[PDB]
Amino acid sequence: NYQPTPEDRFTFGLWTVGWQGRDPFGDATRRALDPVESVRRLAELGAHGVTFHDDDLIPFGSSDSEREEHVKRFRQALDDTGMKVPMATTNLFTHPVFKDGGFTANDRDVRRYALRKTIRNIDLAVELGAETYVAWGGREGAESGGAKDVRDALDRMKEAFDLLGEYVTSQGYDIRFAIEPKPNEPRGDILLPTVGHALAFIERLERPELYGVNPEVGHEQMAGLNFPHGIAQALWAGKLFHIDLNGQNGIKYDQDLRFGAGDLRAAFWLVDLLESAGYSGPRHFDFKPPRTEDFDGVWASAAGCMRNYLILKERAAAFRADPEVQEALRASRLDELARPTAADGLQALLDDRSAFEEFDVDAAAARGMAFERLDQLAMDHLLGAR
Amino acid sequence: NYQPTPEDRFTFGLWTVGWQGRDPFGDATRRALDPVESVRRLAELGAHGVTFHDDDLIPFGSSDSEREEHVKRFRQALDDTGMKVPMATTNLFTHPVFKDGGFTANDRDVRRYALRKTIRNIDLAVELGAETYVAWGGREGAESGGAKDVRDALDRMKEAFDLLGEYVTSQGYDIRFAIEPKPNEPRGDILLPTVGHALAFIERLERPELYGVNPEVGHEQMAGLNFPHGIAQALWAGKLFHIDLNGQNGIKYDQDLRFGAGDLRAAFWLVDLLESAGYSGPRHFDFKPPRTEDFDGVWASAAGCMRNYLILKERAAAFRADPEVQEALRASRLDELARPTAADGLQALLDDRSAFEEFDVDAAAARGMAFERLDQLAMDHLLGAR
Amino acid sequence: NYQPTPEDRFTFGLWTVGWQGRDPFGDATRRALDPVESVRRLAELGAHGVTFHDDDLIPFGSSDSEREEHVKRFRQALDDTGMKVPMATTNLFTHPVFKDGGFTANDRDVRRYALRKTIRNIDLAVELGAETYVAWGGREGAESGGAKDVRDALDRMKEAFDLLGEYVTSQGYDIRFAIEPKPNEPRGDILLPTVGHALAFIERLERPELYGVNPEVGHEQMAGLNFPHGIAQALWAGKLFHIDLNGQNGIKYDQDLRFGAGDLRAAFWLVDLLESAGYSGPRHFDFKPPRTEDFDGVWASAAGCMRNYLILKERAAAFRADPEVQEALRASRLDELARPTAADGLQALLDDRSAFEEFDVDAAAARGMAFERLDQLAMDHLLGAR
Amino acid sequence: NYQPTPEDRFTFGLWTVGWQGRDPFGDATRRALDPVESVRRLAELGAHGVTFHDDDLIPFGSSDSEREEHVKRFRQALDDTGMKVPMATTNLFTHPVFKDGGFTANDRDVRRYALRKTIRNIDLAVELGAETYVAWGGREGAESGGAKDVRDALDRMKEAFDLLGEYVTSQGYDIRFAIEPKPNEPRGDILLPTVGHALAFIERLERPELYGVNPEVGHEQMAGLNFPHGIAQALWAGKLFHIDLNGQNGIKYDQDLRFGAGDLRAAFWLVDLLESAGYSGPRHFDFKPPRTEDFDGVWASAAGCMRNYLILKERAAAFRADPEVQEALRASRLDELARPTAADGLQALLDDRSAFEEFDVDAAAARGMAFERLDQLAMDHLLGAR
Ligand SMILES: [Co+2]
Ligand SMILES: [Co+2]
Ligand SMILES: [Co+2]
Ligand SMILES: [Co+2]
Ligand SMILES: [Co+2]
Ligand SMILES: [Co+2]
Ligand SMILES: [Co+2]
Ligand SMILES: [Co+2]
Repeated sequence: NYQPTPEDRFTFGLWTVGWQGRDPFGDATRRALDPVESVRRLAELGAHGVTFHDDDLIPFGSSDSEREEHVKRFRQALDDTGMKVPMATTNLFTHPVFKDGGFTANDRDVRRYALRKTIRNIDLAVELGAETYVAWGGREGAESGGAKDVRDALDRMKEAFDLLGEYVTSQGYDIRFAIEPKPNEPRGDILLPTVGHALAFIERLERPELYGVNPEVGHEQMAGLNFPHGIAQALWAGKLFHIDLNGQNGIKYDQDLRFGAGDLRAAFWLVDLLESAGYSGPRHFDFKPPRTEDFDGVWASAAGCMRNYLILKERAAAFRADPEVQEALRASRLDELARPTAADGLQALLDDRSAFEEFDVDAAAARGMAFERLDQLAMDHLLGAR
Repeated sequence: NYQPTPEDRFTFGLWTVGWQGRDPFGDATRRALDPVESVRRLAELGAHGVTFHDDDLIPFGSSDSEREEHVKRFRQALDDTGMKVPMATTNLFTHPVFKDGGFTANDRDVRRYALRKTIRNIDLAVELGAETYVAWGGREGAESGGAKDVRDALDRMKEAFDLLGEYVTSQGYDIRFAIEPKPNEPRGDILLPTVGHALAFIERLERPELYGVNPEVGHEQMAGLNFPHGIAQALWAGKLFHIDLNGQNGIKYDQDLRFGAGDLRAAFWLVDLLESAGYSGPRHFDFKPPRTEDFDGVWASAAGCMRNYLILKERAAAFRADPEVQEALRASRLDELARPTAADGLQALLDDRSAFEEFDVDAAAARGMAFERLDQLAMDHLLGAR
Repeated sequence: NYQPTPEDRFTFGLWTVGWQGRDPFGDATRRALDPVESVRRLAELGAHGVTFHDDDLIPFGSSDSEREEHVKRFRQALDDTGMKVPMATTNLFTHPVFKDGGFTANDRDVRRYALRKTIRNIDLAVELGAETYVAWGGREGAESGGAKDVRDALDRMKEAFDLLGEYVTSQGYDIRFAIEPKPNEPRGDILLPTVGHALAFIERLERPELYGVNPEVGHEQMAGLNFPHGIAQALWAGKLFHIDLNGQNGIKYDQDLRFGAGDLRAAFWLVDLLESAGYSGPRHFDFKPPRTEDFDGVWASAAGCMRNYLILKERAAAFRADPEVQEALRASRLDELARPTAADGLQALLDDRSAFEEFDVDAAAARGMAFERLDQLAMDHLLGAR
Repeated sequence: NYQPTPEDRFTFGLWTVGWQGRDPFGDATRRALDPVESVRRLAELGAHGVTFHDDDLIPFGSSDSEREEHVKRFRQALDDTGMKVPMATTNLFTHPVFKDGGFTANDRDVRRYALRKTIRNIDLAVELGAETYVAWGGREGAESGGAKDVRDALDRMKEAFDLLGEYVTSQGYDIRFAIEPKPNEPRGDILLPTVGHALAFIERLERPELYGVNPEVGHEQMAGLNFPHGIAQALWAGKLFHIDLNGQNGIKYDQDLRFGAGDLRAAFWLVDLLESAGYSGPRHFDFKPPRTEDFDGVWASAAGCMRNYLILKERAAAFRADPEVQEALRASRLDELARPTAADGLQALLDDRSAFEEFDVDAAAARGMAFERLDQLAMDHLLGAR
């Protein structure tokens, strides 16, 4: 079962199924895919849409006539299949000119070029219907301490994002930005390394309402963080504008495994939170079919991303709907966690002897939280062992 | 040389040199220290002051007469030595009542008690002259996904911090709060796990100006992050209200080694940034003399925290003052990083053919950043090998 | 379903369900358990047996009459329940005398005492029927580089293990040793940090046949390693004498979560390998019910260790027995991996033009490994989604 | 000062200074270097020699006449400069045919080809005077659990190494093998992930004396391990046949920073151990000048590898020679660590009441180890702050 359809809003980057398998130690293992063929294959699997970097759709250095033809073929494939383009982004990391950054390159001419390259692709993104424009500053950072003054780099990164907000406002575009954190790789340390740092940075932009985050499962896990907890803080802040789904085994190079691989229980709690919270954005996969695979394995890996999301969605819904789980959640006081601490106000709390002088600390300490019984009901639901 | 004096503003927690050596697998290796003796010994070493949790100064469950006598003896030791108390904090983690949290415990009665316990110690902190009140929510978090809804927990954590801000405002106190992130330990994941998450959270409090961060070297390193980069983002945001200095070897349990141990080059770049930025707060050590040590080793370890800061301060100042380093920083375009990208404005950037149509991308890509020569001058300065 | 019975050979340490909840930052949350009560409760859950450190069964410093009474009560509980004692071990880590090690303490008198304490408990272990005697050198190591010369420490560690082998041989005992690696915690680095280092060390003991490894899920995961791969290398070497089962979330402090928690897919592949290989030793749990729990939560957490093993055993058996998986394993050439590379011999390989001069490297490179389809069949079996 | 000369035995791989800067997310930033030019530039810096993979010296797929000309030009550069070739190795990782491994590929034809490719380059290595032949099985491993049965893969890896030992013995060559562990990257988990696993594996080869390890600083640090401790265990086993020197910041992708970068104190203790132990092999750098650099930065980064080794060699020698350090080492009982525990024998230990019945455990526990004073003397020596 678990068959995706376009109504599930699953999307994939052209660069995901199109990854040719080159890595730090290895040459390509697959031929390049035409974006037209990836749109057709993904639609056959039940995807809703695709996303692109500028340079995935239009080879870098293309003439205007070449650009127009690449976009015309791609639009025909979208129209032939009903696929959408909800998100686009800029490649500010592959070309050697970006070796020290795009928006925070030490060279000022490079920073200006990075902005012009981004702006040209925002116009194209809006042409193709994108609602979200992602920015992953993979080259922003350093391998050594003297190379990059981070307060000056954050001043340049704020100027860049502010200028992009002024551009979209000036054009009357509805598109919003989603900043994608990553802690390292390819730079030794990347600026805005986690969801928290990106959220904090956005609050200092001139028009914060135009910007949110695009967290990626594997990126937060490369810092050993809890990805569902970081998504909860982004939702709490109203800033989950987009999300990248994949798998990662803890603290390593960015593996980009299919979604559901890597930390399976974290995938379960992530789906439980997105579905509980009513997240309505695309369920986007930023993954790489392993370079061991041929094209049949590429499409099997892409299909597995969607299948795993739909299995986990069913099991998380059954967990939350089970009367036995609902009783366990009240036994563990999840209902009390959702009640205000002191709606009575500060003076009432200060005058409340039950909160201090007559609080029986030992009786409260003795009360078990019952978290292990609750977690084994969660395990039983995930494994289909109820 | 490298002799600290009280003018260097070095401070230590009572619980640092007073740690008796109990760990997950081991009993105490040292007897308890009277706070009066730790104040006298630290002052002899050249410290400026000390800090405390409530329960380090006044044993938990003390009567009012016992509380008054503990505080009177401590005040006499401060007066005898000239030591200050710049910071205090609450212990919301040791007693079993806090096993699921203080401010975000699922039990509402526990959350109210945690607030009352904190408020009682804010009054004492102000009595003793503290300017900063730290909050390390070490028990806020979870070992399992169903135990803690993080959006509800952040709602409780905001209510708690807002009530503390209303209390200090109502009393006319000048004290400010500093939230201390940690990614895990003792909980499997701790809420507000990094400097970024704490900065983002503060922006949603009702009176954000009252709150900053108290980052700790080892805590950000437990997530594999670059501690100088996170301090730069806190400085950029105007939120470095306090800092905890120690050593850590990467991604492990919290080691709390003396400052300068663990990642030595990160200690160098940290001191370079604090001194360059003119940070004026205490240089506070939150460390543990290893449990292998006797009391002579406790004081040698405390002395080493201050010595290492002063050696690194000298070498970072010599690096920044060296004409050869200043020329290397211009060769690596650190001066251009500090210039605005587009003070000419968005329309001028859009009309600038030198930023796109006539930008020679290959000539810019060919220009080396000269970062390795700059970093080996930094290495040579740190090692005294110029 | 998934009800364990003593025939499943599940065992637990007294110190697991008996953990009182003390951690680096927290006091006990549960009262001490009498070993007699833990034997009765574990037997009711379907355990096969229990294991102990000397000091869990006989308080440190007990008189001979106290020792005899503790052992007599424990033996009565074993006889009343039918529980076994397959393994015992020494506590060479809690008492402050072991602050720098037992067998590799810098103090020679401490090393001799550690050996005498171990030998006294080997005699008791044999009295109680244990076949395996574990040694976890949690204090062997260092926080600083000058404190511990590791070649001298390995010379002391080999002398200690050789003397223990001479003792068991001299007594005619059948018991064998199992060395338990851990990479860090409580020492900053622990000697013999992984399964590989322990296996390599054993090959240099005088009677290597007497020693194997007791790997623990969470310990290898604290180094970011693949626990099933390390168990495969221990099985390949004939050295898996015992195993400790629990859960861990990657690279952190040792969490000791119940088995099946932490890395669930690694738990699946571990059970698949132990069952495929016909491992016949105890399935021992070295875990800690979280300190949030009361005693009801302790027994629920212990029950969950066994339940998760039995669910994973069923799903791994169904995976290996499924004709569709067997066809996928041949499509991925798992059958060819198990065939000798060159049973024809070196000269035949050198003379084989199909291995070099006429090997079509591009045709072989083009053949996909089909690993993603195989892994999604594994995912579907684990989740009960076939 | 700190000028290297060929007598310091510093060597570099052609692929180190020749790295063109391609990474998972980026195109080359530097042109290819002719090996003749790298030999000349490295000799000018004071290197002793160079090392190569087959495919660095002879492009893959070269004809015999092309092979002969590449080798003739390289030999002329060695003769012109006096540079040596102490080590060579095979590239069994770049070409797509090795996407699932060389020696442990699931495809048997690939395993046979990997052996033939290795054997052809052993002959060339011996022609050029190499004493050590490295094997880094970077493709041996898996991203998923069903793809690779590790006991079958270890059987194939032992067959491969045994056949290589039979080949060198049959030819009467003096060359020895050095197996290079790495825990992950490019495979999700690599087989023989650490020094310990490689040492353990070697003991099961048919002629173990022909094989040792080639540990790399950054590889063991990618598992969070202590690299000096792993080198000490390799020295203890008599198996340090070669070593790769570089820098790494903990648990991340393999950074290959210049030696002395990354964990500086670990670099200090490594040099102290190699020099103390009288290691006589090459001091080989396996590093990558960052892709931010031009060729001037490549040679500055290479020069910095050698400079940092020579600074650390001076400071470690001064530490060990300082009478104050020698007194601190006796205060910390490093002398007692080097004395046998029980040269009196097992029966004497059993009859020694001073080892048990009359051992004053509390007096021994009270004695501090004085490790912090010793470590701050080490810090002071490293920083030139005595
Ligand atoms: Co990624
Ligand atoms: Co992404
Ligand atoms: Co800490
Ligand atoms: Co702290
Ligand atoms: Co453990
Ligand atoms: Co264990
Ligand atoms: Co490397
Ligand atoms: Co290497």
